[PDB]
Amino acid sequence: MNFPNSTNLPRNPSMADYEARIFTFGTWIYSVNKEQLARAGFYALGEGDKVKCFHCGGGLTDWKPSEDPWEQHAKWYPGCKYLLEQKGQEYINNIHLTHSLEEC
Ligand SMILES: C[C@@H]1CN(CC(=O)N2CC(C)(C)c3ncc(Cc4ccccc4)cc32)[C@@H](C(=O)N2CCOCC2)C[NH2+]1
Ligand code: NA
Ligand SMILES: [Zn+2]
Repeated sequence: MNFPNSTNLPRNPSMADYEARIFTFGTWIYSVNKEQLARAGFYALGEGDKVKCFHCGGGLTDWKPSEDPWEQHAKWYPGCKYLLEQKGQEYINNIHLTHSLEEC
């Protein structure tokens, strides 16, 4: 509902540290791995498996075990500068092509 942050500055700098993001999950019952989530820049909101990226502020939910944090981050928040710093544009293009092709 809010626009995604495409600047090089994090929307939520309180969640910029991996350890800070890790704390937000607590006991995590969900199919997708919390450390893998925190590495993809995601922190938990405390309602179901709702996560937000610390940098773009981009929010995701209803994590199937087939869904990957970095892939979902790229699918839904392609303009995220954190995503770009960590993964690079070669990775990001693959994800886009793969999912844009996945539709068939
Ligand atoms: C891990 C994947 C994510 N999918 C996309 C998803 O989660 N998106 C896409 C988008 C950007 C339109 C969206 N906007 C709002 C919410 C809620 C929200 C609000 C603040 C914080 C976190 C979550 C979620 C969401 C899931 C997906 O395909 N979904 C179909 C649509 O409804 C959500 C599930 C499947 N799992
Ligand atoms: Na929790
Ligand atoms: Zn992001």
